[PDB]
Amino acid sequence: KVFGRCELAAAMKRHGLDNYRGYSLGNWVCAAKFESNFNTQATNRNTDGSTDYGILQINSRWWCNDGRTPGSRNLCNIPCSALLSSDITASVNCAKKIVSDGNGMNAWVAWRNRCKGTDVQAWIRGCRL
Repeated sequence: KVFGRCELAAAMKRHGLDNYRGYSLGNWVCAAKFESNFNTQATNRNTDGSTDYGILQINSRWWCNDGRTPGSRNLCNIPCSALLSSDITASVNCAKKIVSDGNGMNAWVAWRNRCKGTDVQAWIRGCRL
């Protein structure tokens, strides 16, 4: 599923991401834009053999099981396929664990490089929340 901007903002809010660990909704929408272009089915293979999955490009090295990342963990206790669903519940739950892990949203490289310190409220402007 490819979400629209305001449609994703609403879905994230419903699932309790707005202001989670102090990050406003705009940060989450911004990170989703540049990680996946709002596509729940997005996947990307890394040079180390791990794969990033879903709307927030959650990585198999630590967070989910895909059966093909040797020596990896599955700290969200889910198959990586669950992160590709049209329903974003699994991705949001895992993102909450990730952002609590110590480095905040810096865990998302695209957020650090393209969202951090910018006018992220622009991403929720005009949206009926």
